[PDB]
Amino acid sequence: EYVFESPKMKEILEKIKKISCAECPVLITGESGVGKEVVARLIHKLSDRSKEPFVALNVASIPRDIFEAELFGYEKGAFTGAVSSKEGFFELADGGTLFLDEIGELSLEAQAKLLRVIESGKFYRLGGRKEIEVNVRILAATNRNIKELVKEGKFREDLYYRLGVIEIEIPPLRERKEDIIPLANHFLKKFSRKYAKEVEGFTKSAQELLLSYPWYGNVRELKNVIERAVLFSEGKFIDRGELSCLV
Amino acid sequence: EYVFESPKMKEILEKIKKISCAECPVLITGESGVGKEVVARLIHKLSDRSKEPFVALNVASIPRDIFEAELFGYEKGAFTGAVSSKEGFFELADGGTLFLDEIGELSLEAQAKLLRVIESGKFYRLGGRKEIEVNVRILAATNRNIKELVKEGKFREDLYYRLGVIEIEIPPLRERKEDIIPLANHFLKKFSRKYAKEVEGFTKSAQELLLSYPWYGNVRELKNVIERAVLFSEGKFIDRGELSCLV
Amino acid sequence: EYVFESPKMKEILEKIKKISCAECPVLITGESGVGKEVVARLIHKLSDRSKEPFVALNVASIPRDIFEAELFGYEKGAFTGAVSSKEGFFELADGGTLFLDEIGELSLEAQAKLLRVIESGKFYRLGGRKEIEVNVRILAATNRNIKELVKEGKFREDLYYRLGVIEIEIPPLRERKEDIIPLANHFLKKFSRKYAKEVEGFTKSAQELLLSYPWYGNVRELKNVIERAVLFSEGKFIDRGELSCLV
Amino acid sequence: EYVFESPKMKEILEKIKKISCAECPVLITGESGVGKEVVARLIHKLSDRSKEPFVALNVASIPRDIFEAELFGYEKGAFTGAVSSKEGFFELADGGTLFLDEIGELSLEAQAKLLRVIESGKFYRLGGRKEIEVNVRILAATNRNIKELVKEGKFREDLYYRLGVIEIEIPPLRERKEDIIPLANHFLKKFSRKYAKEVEGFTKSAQELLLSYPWYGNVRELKNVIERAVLFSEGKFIDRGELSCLV
Amino acid sequence: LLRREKDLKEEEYVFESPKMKEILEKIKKISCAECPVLITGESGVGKEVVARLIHKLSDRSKEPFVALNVASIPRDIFEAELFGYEKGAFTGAVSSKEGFFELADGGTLFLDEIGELSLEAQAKLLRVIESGKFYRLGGRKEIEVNVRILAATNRNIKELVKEGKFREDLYYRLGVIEIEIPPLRERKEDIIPLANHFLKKFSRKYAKEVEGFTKSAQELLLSYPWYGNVRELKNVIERAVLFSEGKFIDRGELSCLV
Amino acid sequence: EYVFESPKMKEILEKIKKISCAECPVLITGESGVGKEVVARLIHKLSDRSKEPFVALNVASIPRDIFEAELFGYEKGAFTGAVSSKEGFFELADGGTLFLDEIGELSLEAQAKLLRVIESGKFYRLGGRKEIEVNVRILAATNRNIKELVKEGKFREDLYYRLGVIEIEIPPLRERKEDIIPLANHFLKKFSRKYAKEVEGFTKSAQELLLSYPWYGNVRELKNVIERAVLFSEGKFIDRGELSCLV
Ligand SMILES: Nc1ncnc2c1ncn2[C@@H]1O[C@H](COP(=O)(O)OP(=O)(O)O)[C@@H](O)[C@H]1O
Ligand SMILES: [Mg+2]
Ligand SMILES: [Mg+2]
Ligand SMILES: [Mg+2]
Ligand SMILES: [Mg+2]
Ligand SMILES: [Mg+2]
Ligand SMILES: [Mg+2]
Repeated sequence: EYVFESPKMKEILEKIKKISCAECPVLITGESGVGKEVVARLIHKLSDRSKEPFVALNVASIPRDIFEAELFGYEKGAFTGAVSSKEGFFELADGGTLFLDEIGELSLEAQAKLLRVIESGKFYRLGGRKEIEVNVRILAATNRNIKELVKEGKFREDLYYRLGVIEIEIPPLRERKEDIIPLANHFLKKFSRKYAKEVEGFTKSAQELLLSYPWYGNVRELKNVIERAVLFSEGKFIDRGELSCLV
Repeated sequence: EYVFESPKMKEILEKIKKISCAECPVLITGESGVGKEVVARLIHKLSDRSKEPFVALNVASIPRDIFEAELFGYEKGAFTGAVSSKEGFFELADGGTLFLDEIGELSLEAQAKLLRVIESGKFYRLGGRKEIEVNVRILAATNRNIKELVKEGKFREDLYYRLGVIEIEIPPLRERKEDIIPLANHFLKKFSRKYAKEVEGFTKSAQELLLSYPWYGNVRELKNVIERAVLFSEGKFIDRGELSCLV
Repeated sequence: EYVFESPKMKEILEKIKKISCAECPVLITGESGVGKEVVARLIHKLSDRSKEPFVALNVASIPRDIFEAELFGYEKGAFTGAVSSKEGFFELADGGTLFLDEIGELSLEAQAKLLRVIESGKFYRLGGRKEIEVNVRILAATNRNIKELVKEGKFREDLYYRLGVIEIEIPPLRERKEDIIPLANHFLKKFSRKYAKEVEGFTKSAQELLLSYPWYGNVRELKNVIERAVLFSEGKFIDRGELSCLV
Repeated sequence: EYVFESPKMKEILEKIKKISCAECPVLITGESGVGKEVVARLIHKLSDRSKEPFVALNVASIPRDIFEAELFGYEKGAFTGAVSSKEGFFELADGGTLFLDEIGELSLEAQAKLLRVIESGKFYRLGGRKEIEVNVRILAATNRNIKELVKEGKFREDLYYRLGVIEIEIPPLRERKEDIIPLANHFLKKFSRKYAKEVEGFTKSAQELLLSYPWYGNVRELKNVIERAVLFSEGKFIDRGELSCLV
Repeated sequence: LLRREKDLKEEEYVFESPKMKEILEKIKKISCAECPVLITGESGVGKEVVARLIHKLSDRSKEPFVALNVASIPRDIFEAELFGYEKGAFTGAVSSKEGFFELADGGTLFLDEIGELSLEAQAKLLRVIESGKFYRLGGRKEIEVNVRILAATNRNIKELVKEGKFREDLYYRLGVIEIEIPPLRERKEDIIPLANHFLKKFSRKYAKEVEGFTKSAQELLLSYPWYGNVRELKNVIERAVLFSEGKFIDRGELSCLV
Repeated sequence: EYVFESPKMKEILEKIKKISCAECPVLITGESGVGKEVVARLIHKLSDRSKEPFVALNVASIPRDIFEAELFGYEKGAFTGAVSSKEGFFELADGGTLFLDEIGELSLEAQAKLLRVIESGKFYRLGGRKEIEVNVRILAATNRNIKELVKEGKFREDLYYRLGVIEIEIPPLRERKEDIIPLANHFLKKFSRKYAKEVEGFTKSAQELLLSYPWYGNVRELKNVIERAVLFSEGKFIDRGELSCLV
């Protein structure tokens, strides 16, 4: 029910469908709020692994101190914790796909811990003495410029080229004008339902404006703008005037 | 109890009643001491959740070390934490409202931690392997210009669009002259009673001064000036002369 | 046992007596050694709260790391913190008065933490989920000019309006000529007693020069100068010569 | 075993004996190696506390992170302060004398922490709820020009007036010619004893040179020069030639 | 065979120079001395060797010799690893721990690359160097230890003092005895004996047939103003032996090295 | 299985064969991605220690805070953190060979710490009082010309003399014409195998681009472009079109 229109955005859809079967690293890039999360969620859904669990993690929100332990896991006892052994996030995602959003904001110290893990697909639980092997597809996302961080010495060069084997860029909305209106309508359906309103669609006078506003917040800002409009709506349609106070 | 007399403020008064039913995040701006907290607490009382918990947080007062742990919560066995597991502030506010005050003073590193939590209402407990989802309405406030801070790279662009579903600016007092006297009189009533004094109201010449002093501290300054005035009053009324030493 | 002889100090002394019933924060300013500390104790003794605890604190002296914990207090578990629950200085002063000297030396980042505590008198213990409310009258003092610093952006504007309910400035010593001699005798009386000397009073020639001194160190400097002078005293009276080497 | 043959140092010696009874802080200044430590160590021996504790401290050797803790002391709790409670240096010096060497090397921010402690002799232990009071004589030393530092804003004026009750200036060695030879013989005595040598005294020509030698390092340099000579000595006396080589 | 290993006779060492011969004698005089020593010179001149030697000829030769790169100590634990620390006062460890100073008690302490220290860091050592006294971190008992200090730097230290880049008061604590090591280019006599010594060592390890140098080669070595000094030589000789074929080395083999 | 064709690449292999017995540090120079690690990795395989461990490390990438700890290792405690004892990379490489990558990108300050370690192979564990001694062969790499860099004061002169015994450069690619083609095919074999593809070899049209030289990223770019090309391959042979699409 989602929207893929325009020559630019439709082209990406083909790329994704072909790599659905692949076991190899993925690097997703673009501004935040362009729909990168949907794509990340989509690759898993379209893959040979569609029925398995999808584990969402906000990286960098993990403290550096428990990062390795909280991720890879630990056994019973073994450096003053609990009594019983506890699974790590990788083993829970074993056979599945793990999505790390905003990887580019990760600390230099933490990257090194997962670094050796990337190539071997093997690791040691903290305090565990038996090497474990798991099968996990890695997905990554960031709203920032990764190319820059490497040049600034803020990002390891070797990690970029390992994850950046395949790189998929999402362009902003201002470079996809054809996609604007169909999306706006999709949100109307959702918001009209939520707040139980009588709204149907937008007047043409309103529609012309969206194209001239170069949308710095992309999809994420739009979704918010519509939600505002539906709430203050009176009739079933929204005029340019109701947007004017919004802009 | 609460005072709104003004063109500017009455417009806002209407705005709140419509989102009383709304489930989405709110971002309040204005100088500090214009009543941002009153607005935040009021939305809750006027909403359908008015009977549920309301959690007030300074968020600048939170220590960096426990920031992650004290917020989301943890399961027993996170690097020798306690014995027992403890819920987080998000879980405590479930069904209720969570207010993050003076958010604009937060460091970029910390802002990012909150990213996945706001929109999805989902997160992971520390040491927990089970994804938790809770229902909490989020309000935020700051006394600085956040739109400018983003442009200066001092505040995350992606976080702004998550909280900024609704944006409400509070105008200063000098742009609300009609609010001055009602506010001034209301504060006097409580203080005269509290400190058991004989004071009732203001002389005409005194009232004229309040209108001419362009109030840089806004409403918060007013309350104090009356409190200063009430304590030193002799007769039942306050003249312009008694204010002269205060201004 | 305290000395107030002067037009300047007697006027202020009256103000203190009038606010004895008031429950609100006070801001003391002045050069170092002018008695800013004395007033803070005096307000307490003359107020209705005079019989309850008076807590003296160098706020600048609080290390940043435990700054939050030592102030608000904490529950048992805090990253292997203690065993037992412990109250903070705000809770310790409940029903009493809390005196923060050198408020002006705090970093902008740290000041932000104190905001909700000052006005609401409310906070959350560390690891505690129940909002606590305390009753504390706040007294503050600083050797800096706050009105200037705010304009220089070196001090939070919003915090000033929270603490600044009552503002007391106080003049240096050179602008109080009447206090010099009465004070000098008290210290001489004190030190002659302490150090068992034969000294009684001052020669006429000595006294005239002393009054014409700029006194950058104010009363504290006097106390030191008398202590220095008494030790080297020979006769029962002190001449201009023993003081002359200091000026 | 200490040497004072100079007119200036003899006057100071008298000055010291008169102030032996005082309980108040002393500030010693001068070039390094002029004997600032012997005087400080001596005053204790001549005071009423000569049998009481003498605490020697390099305030510069205290690391920034525990500066607060190592000084005031701490209770089991607080930091993750492990298990045992520990006294602070101030509690250690109660009834005794506290010697702070190289006070002049403190960072302006750090100076402020000890401020209330110096004058009041009062503080709170870390995690402690009972105010502790001690009676401590404070001694301080610096190799820097302190009068200058205040004027440049590099040293707080407020601390100076707390510490600066008694100020003792030690002149360099080049301004005490009378002290040179008596000192030299004493140093000759010790090293001749330690290294079991045959040396007795100086040639007439050599002694003259020492007097014309602008000692920049003062006594500390002399001691070293003597130590070199005793080691390399052959006969019972040292000629100008043995010194000519140095340097 | 590899790098003796039972070291009967010997690692030995070469001193044939007038300057170095004079310095060797000076050392013999301080064998009884308990006082700090300051060694200066270009890099690779044997400053470490002298330091190890002063220890060997002293009365403390049988007691501990603590070798330390001070520059390598982290700023954060610098105070702690040095003076030592008690059970608390950090979030450090559990148990109390001795410092390197307390470890060298009765012995000799060698501080290498002292000249690279930051002014903030130098000030901390003051009471410890001259008085030999300090307080352990979190400790309330004043500790007193007996330690002879040796120091080294590859820079000009008097210069640093005059430039305000090195604390003056500290200089007079360490600088009781000061030893300036001249470079090799000012010791011409040491050149040939050294090269021969290195050649023999490497010939054994890497089993080659080389014995000595041609007359033409020796001339070049003398005209090479050795900016890396002996350390450069040791490397240069080691380089030649591996690539050596016959028993002698000509000037041609050196040209690619210089 | 490594590819050496060009005369430059073939001659160097012979040089190594002679020094296989040598135990001394090595200095490798050339552009990034020229095979410095492979040359280095081969040397180990050819050495007397070839059967012992080989430790690869990027030095410039280590964070300053843990730089010392991860390198020398540490005993339990002696740090704020670190429950567990840790071997260092030096001790981990004991009896083996240690490869330091991108030394030329290392901070000047960090270089000074390594001095005694390189030549003497001795150090003290962090918090350990027992001296550690190891037998380790040194390998070094840089993307810059070091002899020049020292003269610019960007690299310590004394450290160079430790690593710079033998200096061997490598041409990037452009002076090796013969190595280009054999390499590309070698990867096709692995990548066709790894991802189970139908690919066999390259068409003549593909090769024409390969002969169009300008590889600014040298060999490192090649491996990635081929890895990229194989995934996007359609037929059993690859035309210029999938390669043309990148650069
Ligand atoms: N047969 C080969 N195929 C691909 N790459 C090779 C081959 N032989 C050597 N290399 C190159 O060896 C290099 C090893 O990395 P290196 O260039 O030493 O690191 P840096 O780029 O940091 O100098 C790789 O970049 C790789 O391209
Ligand atoms: Mg995202
Ligand atoms: Mg607020
Ligand atoms: Mg004060
Ligand atoms: Mg001193
Ligand atoms: Mg050296
Ligand atoms: Mg490399």
